[PDB]
Amino acid sequence: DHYNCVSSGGQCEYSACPIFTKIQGTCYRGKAKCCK
Repeated sequence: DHYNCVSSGGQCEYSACPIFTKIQGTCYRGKAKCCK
């Protein structure tokens, strides 16, 4: 979720993860990806 994604160094993103990161979990009631 948003809290855990931010706490663990990820970024919540609605669209493709920024370069050199990838999906690992979700944010925003499941509508976004946690990119790490």
